[PDB]
Amino acid sequence: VTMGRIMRPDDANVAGNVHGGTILKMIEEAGAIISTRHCNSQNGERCVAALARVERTDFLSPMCIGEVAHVSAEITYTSKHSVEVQVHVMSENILTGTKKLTNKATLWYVPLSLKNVDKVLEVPPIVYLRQEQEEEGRKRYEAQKLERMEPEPNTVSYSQSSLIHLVGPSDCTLHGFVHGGVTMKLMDEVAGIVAARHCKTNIVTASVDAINFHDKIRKGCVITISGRMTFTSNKSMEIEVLVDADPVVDNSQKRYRAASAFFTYVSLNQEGKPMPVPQLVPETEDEKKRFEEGKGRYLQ
Amino acid sequence: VTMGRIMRPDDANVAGNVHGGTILKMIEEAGAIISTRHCNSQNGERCVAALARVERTDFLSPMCIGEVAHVSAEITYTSKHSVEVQVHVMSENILTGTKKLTNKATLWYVPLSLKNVDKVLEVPPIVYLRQEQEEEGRKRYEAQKLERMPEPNTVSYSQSSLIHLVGPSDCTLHGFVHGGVTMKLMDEVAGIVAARHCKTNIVTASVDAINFHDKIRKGCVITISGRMTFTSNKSMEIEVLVDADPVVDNSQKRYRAASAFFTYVSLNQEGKPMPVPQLVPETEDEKKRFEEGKGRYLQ
Amino acid sequence: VTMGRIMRPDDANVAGNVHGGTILKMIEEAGAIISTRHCNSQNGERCVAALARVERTDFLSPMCIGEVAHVSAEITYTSKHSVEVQVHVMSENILTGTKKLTNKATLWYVPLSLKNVDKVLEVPPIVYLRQEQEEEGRKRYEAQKLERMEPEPNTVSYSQSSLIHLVGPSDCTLHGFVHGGVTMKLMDEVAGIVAARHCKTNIVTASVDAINFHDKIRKGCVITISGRMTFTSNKSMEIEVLVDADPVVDNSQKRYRAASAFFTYVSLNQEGKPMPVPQLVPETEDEKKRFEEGKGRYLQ
Ligand SMILES: CC(C)(COP(=O)(O)OP(=O)(O)OC[C@H]1O[C@@H](n2cnc3c(N)ncnc32)[C@H](O)[C@@H]1OP(=O)(O)O)[C@@H](O)C(=O)NCCC(=O)NCCS
Ligand SMILES: CC(C)(COP(=O)(O)OP(=O)(O)OC[C@H]1O[C@@H](n2cnc3c(N)ncnc32)[C@H](O)[C@@H]1OP(=O)(O)O)[C@@H](O)C(=O)NCCC(=O)NCCS
Ligand SMILES: CC(C)(COP(=O)(O)OP(=O)(O)OC[C@H]1O[C@@H](n2cnc3c(N)ncnc32)[C@H](O)[C@@H]1OP(=O)(O)O)[C@@H](O)C(=O)NCCC(=O)NCCS
Repeated sequence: VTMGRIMRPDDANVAGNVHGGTILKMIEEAGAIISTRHCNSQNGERCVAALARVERTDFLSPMCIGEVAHVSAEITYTSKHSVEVQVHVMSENILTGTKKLTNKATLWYVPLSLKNVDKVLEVPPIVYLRQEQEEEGRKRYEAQKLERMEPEPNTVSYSQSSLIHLVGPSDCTLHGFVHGGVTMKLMDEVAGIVAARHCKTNIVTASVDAINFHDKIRKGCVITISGRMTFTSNKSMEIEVLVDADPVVDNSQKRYRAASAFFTYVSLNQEGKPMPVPQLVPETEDEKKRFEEGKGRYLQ
Repeated sequence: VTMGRIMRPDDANVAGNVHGGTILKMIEEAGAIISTRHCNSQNGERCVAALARVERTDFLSPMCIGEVAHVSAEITYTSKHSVEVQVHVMSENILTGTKKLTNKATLWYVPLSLKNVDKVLEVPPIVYLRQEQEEEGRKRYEAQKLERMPEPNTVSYSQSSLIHLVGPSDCTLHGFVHGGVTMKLMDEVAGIVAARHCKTNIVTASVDAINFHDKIRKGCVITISGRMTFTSNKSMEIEVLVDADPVVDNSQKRYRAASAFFTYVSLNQEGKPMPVPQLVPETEDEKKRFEEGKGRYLQ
Repeated sequence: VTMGRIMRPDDANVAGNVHGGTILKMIEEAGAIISTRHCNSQNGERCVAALARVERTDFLSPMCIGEVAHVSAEITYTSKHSVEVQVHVMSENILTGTKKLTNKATLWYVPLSLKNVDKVLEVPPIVYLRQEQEEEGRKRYEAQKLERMEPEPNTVSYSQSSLIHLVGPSDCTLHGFVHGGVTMKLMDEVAGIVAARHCKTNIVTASVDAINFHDKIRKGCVITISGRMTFTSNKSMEIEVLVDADPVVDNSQKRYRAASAFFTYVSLNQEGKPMPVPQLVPETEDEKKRFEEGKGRYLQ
């Protein structure tokens, strides 16, 4: 699968840097296609790939308005029930001929029966070229599968932000449920705002930390994305984003945590270089704890 | 000053009733065009009409997915610096031929120089047919100009806020936000507040007059917070407040961009307004607002 | 240069048939990229390809919500100042594996200097494999270049429709001007409505006639697209769409005709595929003239 979009002004901030989420949403659409295709290639029961996991990912070069984003997405492994997908995102400038690699990314998709909602299915095998690929896939397939068992300025409340979104039909999969990209894009929107509130300047997504997608969200759910700062290095900003879901339609289905992530953001020079960041000053018990966990995550 | 949109599923809730804000945004785009055209018809300095006021407005019939919304927008009056615009919004069903009037609406626009930001200009005269039109315009032009001088079923249970970074397609050809973009975001919030409370399908029944105090620039992050005030047996008042932070400037401080009361209705699976769970104020300010809300609801 | 993307409910009518315009816009974005790239490949003065012409084009199979549209776009010829581009559009259903060809299409782009607005430039030569390609290109490059030196139900007023659009920044190429796709999409939106009003049923774009793009439209222009029926065969509907532009700003300039086209539309069964169409009954002089010109065009 492959990639064409020319980045419009709506894909980017006022200073013309494309939003991290904008790229995240494209990556996912690519992944979602290649994987739903292949999960129906052996012609079992009809399914749809749903985004389950995304690996850490760093934004190498900025992308700008007018550049074409190229998105190539290959399947790298399968397990019994999961599909690994790696994705490369490259920015072509078509005036100067220049190219840069913006982004590598790895994703984990899982087929859900279209007939039986919530029924996981089996992922057909893929044909490799060497064993080392399958092993490297299995080691990475283990490494993820293990980790899954495990108001004052410059203060966290000053920049704290939340956003609320009613899930519409084009947010959703052909079935009632939301895309991974729709979610990831809304998360960046929030973290982005948190970051900007704090820095009081231009900002861009430098990196995103592994995400896991716990549960589905249905059409008509109103989802709330709340985001708050955790850590600051001299030149960066960690931001915890939490995503909750209320089904308003049902009295007997109670709110739940759909997903959560840490987003790192960068300030930028009017000239186009990362600048030093105003330092976050925790105050409560939990604030320093999270600031410390945030130094910890930031190292690894 | 005429139309055709056909209402897609993204224009409407899961039950297929078009969003109030979806209509509000179409009404405004119409008003914004006709008025910016006419404010450049005598060929003075180059300007852009900016939405200053919207009159009370009630949603008469529902509009549904697949129906064509027709939006006709006529200029009804001018003052020295303002433009009255009336807008009719009519829903055609194109399977059954049926038509309904969804909405009349009146809007007040004001030309701002494109060269000189913040410089109000003069609105050319329009040609009427009778004097009674101009008088009725002047009386209405005065009438506005005078008026301008967590427990379930509790307000905190349904309280909701939304935060939006103003992008380029939100804005006018200049740094500033459309009236329709704002009105649509307000309905998004009030809509959610309403739904949280009712726990059912809901639609915008009416919107009170709104006044647009100040501009909002590209790059401003705006926060729209909405909370219930009053409940009649079958309706829901919802106060929506819209604040603006320019994040870029340290020394330009937050401000209140606009505020409004939105009234919302629950609907029977069968398609009829039904009784609403009653809001129970608790604080001083909650009963005050509940009472002001009975007061507004009468008039 | 090619890609595809998954068709959301926003890409399609209530009955889930993708809009003709939706496809037209994708075709153009593809064409616009490949051609602006190549017009800067020999590294002259910096330019942007602008859509000048689109050939007749017919919609072979319908496309539905959930299907992936694949758009491949190759350069087929160049002249001194113009670029031919052919585009294939194929619909993959990713539940059933099925594929169909939806659409072939040919487009003519022309580089305009980014520094000097309105300054046409020269198109680098392309490397062919056989001469017959270049000749077939030249014959088609001539064939176009020649042709360019030339309220009662079921009545035209009943279905007549117009739409008015303020040109925003994301409608535009980086420079002040509108995309060909933006225009083509708005034209279909209107013709689509005209068709639906008349049939009183589901409808889809069956075909579109060659379009020529006379003049540019700038950011901030308000454009009016008016559409009205001309002819009806037993099973089809011709619809004339006219596109006017007012520069409301710097209004020493008067409104101008940006472009015009005839769009043919088809009614469809719930089962799907074409039904007989209520017959249009002209009434004025000009209505029968256009009804007759419409029989004439419909033959050839
Ligand atoms: C993915 C999902 C269906 C798993 O369902 P479940 O009832 O927990 O079933 P399990 O956890 O046993 O999942 C079975 C497979 O899921 C995989 N899986 C579950 N969570 C995962 C994660 N976070 N990352 C990668 N794989 C995951 C397991 O690796 C397992 O595969 P294997 O058997 O081949 O090793 C569930 O997490 C879900 O509903 N996710 C939401 C999907 C979605 O809506 N995406 C967008 C949301 S914003
Ligand atoms: C409309 C606006 C320009 C008025 O500016 P101001 O500094 O109040 O200027 P003035 O008081 O001299 O008003 C001049 C005219 O504006 C009209 N006006 C101002 N506020 C108004 C309101 N709320 N409703 C109707 N008319 C209004 C006056 O009636 C007056 O016209 P007149 O002289 O013919 O009676 C200003 O309030 C503004 O910029 N508003 C925001 C516009 C905008 O950005 N809208 C979109 C945001 S969502
Ligand atoms: C295309 C355009 C630049 C032509 O300007 P012009 O003043 O006619 O310039 P010229 O006639 O010298 O054009 C030279 C080349 O243009 C090409 N051209 C112009 N109009 C064309 C048409 N309608 N179809 C095909 N080719 C066309 C010719 O093929 C010619 O190439 P050649 O010299 O190699 O044979 C002008 O019509 C324009 O700017 N149109 C709008 C472009 C645009 O904005 N498209 C989207 C609109 S919604």
